[PDB]
Amino acid sequence: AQSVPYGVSQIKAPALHSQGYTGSNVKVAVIDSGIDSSHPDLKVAGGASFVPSETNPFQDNNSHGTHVAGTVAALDNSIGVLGVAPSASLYAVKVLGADGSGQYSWIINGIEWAIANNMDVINMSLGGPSGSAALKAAVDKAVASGVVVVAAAGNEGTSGSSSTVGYPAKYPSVIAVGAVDSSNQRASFSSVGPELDVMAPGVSICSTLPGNKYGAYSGTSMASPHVAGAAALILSKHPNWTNTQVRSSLENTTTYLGDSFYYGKGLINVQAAAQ
Ligand SMILES: [Ca+2]
Ligand SMILES: [Ca+2]
Repeated sequence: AQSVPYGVSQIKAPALHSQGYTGSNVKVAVIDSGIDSSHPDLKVAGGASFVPSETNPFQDNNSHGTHVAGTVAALDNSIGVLGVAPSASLYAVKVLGADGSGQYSWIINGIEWAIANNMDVINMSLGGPSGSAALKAAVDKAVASGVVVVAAAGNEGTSGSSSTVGYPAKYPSVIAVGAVDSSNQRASFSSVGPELDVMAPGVSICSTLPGNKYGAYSGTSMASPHVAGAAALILSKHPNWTNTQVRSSLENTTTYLGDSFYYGKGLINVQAAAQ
């Protein structure tokens, strides 16, 4: 009784899955509130915690990190859900606490950890209204090192004529991901701005929750892991590809939805991006 969430089908991942491309050996770091490693539908390979109060990265006191991890790599088996890249080595980088909040030094420390342990893909379903020199330096350093960095655009909606995309998604080096529903329409809470790159399903997204549960969440945080998992599926087919050609492939083969200020280049199509 394994259910494939609409989001995985929408981005066309199951087409790569049937060819033998499931993201094997690609290392994906889920910089978030930790991942519940005791979940029978998740296989966490490693990680580290930078939350001074929550030293176990494999204990998710919020539920956010486990949900995001499931969209990325919920195992292909007989139970629960199926991720975008079922065979990726999942890394729990806990930078957010039980309350869902985290300080920048902790997040930046986690980004540094991912660079030094050679994460092929960094996923940041988090953000804030302000950036620092150090947050820009960490994300640019990861990209200069060959890491594909993906982050949620934010859940700020519209604000007149300006950008509501948060950081680190706002930085030119990070792929900013917005949210669409099942019918390909922008979700009202999705952040907008010239920084938006791609869209992925982020409305009523079913994924793994701590304590052998499954539940649906809505937000750009749920959109981001579809792209991070799509980058892993593309790297499993094309391991020689640099982070730049992966991002270039993902942005240039999207399905066009309205204006770029609201939809970026459009909905990702991992089947077309993987060639
Ligand atoms: Ca499963
Ligand atoms: Ca960006």
